[PDB]
Amino acid sequence: VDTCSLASPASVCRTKHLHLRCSVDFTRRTLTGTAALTVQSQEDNLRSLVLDTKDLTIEKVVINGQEVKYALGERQSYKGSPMEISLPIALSKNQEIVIEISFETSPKSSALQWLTPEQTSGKEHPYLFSQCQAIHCRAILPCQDTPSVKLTYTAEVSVPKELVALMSAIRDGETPDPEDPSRKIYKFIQKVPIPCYLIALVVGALESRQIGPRTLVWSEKEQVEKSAYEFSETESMLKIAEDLGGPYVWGQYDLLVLPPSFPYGGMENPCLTFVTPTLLAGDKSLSNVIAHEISHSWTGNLVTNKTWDHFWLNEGHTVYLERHICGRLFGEKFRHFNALGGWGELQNSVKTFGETHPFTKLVVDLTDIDPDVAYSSVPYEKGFALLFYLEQLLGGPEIFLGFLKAYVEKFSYKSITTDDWKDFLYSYFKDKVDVLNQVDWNAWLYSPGLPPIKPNYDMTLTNACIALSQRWITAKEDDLNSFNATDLKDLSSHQLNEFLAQTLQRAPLPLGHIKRMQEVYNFNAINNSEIRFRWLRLCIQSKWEDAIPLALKMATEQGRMKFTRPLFKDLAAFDKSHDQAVRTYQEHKASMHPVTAMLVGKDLKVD
Ligand SMILES: [Yb+3]
Ligand SMILES: [Yb+3]
Ligand SMILES: [Yb+3]
Ligand SMILES: [Yb+3]
Ligand SMILES: [Yb+3]
Ligand SMILES: [Yb+3]
Ligand SMILES: [Zn+2]
Repeated sequence: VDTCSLASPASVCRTKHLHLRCSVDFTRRTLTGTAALTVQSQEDNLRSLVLDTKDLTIEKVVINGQEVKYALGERQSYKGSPMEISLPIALSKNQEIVIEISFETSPKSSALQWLTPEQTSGKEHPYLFSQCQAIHCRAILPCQDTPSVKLTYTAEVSVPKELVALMSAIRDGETPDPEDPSRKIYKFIQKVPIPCYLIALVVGALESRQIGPRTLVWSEKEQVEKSAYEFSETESMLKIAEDLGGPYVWGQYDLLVLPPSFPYGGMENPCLTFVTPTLLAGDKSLSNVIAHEISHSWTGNLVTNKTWDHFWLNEGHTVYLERHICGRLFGEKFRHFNALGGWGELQNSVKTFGETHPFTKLVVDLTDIDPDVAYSSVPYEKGFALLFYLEQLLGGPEIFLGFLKAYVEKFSYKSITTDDWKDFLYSYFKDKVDVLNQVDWNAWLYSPGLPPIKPNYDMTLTNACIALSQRWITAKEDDLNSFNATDLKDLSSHQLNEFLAQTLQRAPLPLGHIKRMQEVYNFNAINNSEIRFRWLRLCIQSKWEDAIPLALKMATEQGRMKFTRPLFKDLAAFDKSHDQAVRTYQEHKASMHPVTAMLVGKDLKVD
């Protein structure tokens, strides 16, 4: 059973299809319409069922032309309120009915952010975007809000005609709204069965540019040109991924480049990947995020975690695939560079939560825990570390990629657990059961902290990063004028980034060191969001007062949680900026993304 869901489980009934008819109301900040759910009974004599909801207003439920009885339980925090629906007649096993629920979302739906015109690039129009992973789809529409159920869907969305609607689906046309001359209806169809967390909607002043045979980039006009360039390697990445995982089954692969308050680096919404505009470095160096989202078209979207306890299946395999894409593009030495950097990130998150903290476990029991609170890089990097370790244990990347593709085929269109994965691992590698049996599975899977064994990493591209970092860390005052802009001359931006990551792990540095570093390297002027992020953290943790406005500015002028949360935490920990940080959070809170606002509030202990 999915302990994050209050709905009837898949053993009871299964949603097979959703038809959403809705209208996006910017004045009231509500989605209004009808969710028609085709539900199939898995049990004899089924007379009722329960759906997840969250701050939804139910207008009426209709099954076969007649309204039926329903009730809503008490709100269980982030889990929302269970909705019990009495069926007009009892269903046999495998029998299907269509349940048509009329509803309105609340303006505070945790799935949605409503932007005023001033919160956009163009400043003339409002903007709406959704984000359902993990369990926010219930805040959009009634559903079995669990990844253990997969459904196709169709949608018709009415919006002000000056705007554009897009969804995680194939575009299926547009018409004027028959009921409203100032609106348009955009139609969508998703023919591949998906978990409902992959449902997504955006509505705004969007423009499109074609950058591949199956890829348009969508954004506000201000960001389109930069985006087309930044993500120009998307189709090449797509093709590599198809080599690694088998055919792309989803048809289109479009990119949506959101406004700055989008909470994630990317979200793998099918047919339409969402991405932060903070990826726009100007040199494509952050496009590994694109590789990542692309990889999810197999690991996650095709093979899906059955519950969020097994989220590492989604993220670990995807990062594994992601780094293989980067490796094929730029070389095995680079794959190792990124992999080693991943381990560095794992070190960090483990130090942040603490080595006994439950959230550093690979498999986590999320019964009474908000997935948003448990979210971290642990499932990504401990997950990857496990797979990278197995690769080396079992004969190398060629052999382990054989397993990956077999795994994807085996479980395509299915929802699985960590046990299903490991069972298949053993079945695939049945000839090496004796090596597999030497693995500390219980430590790897269920113990907190760093994993029991570190993989082997090629150091070639990381050495120059380490050397420069160690020079700065061991440098005394009379060494400072020995640093020179020429230190950076033969370093890629990745290497710059890794140098800053290495140095940050040893923060703080003396104020004098930090001030010299700005003098000779001028990271203040760097556009790269990752680099600027680590630099500003280094500055704030080194107590440089001058950096406070820049840090506050980055934390608030964009909203990627990866950046906004640690910057706010760093600012709150620095006495000179503490009250300023908390004050800035509270002035911006109402205009922040709902999830981000919640996490930062918790991070700063503002209640
Ligand atoms: Yb039953
Ligand atoms: Yb029966
Ligand atoms: Yb304003
Ligand atoms: Yb069509
Ligand atoms: Yb098993
Ligand atoms: Yb010296
Ligand atoms: Zn991912």
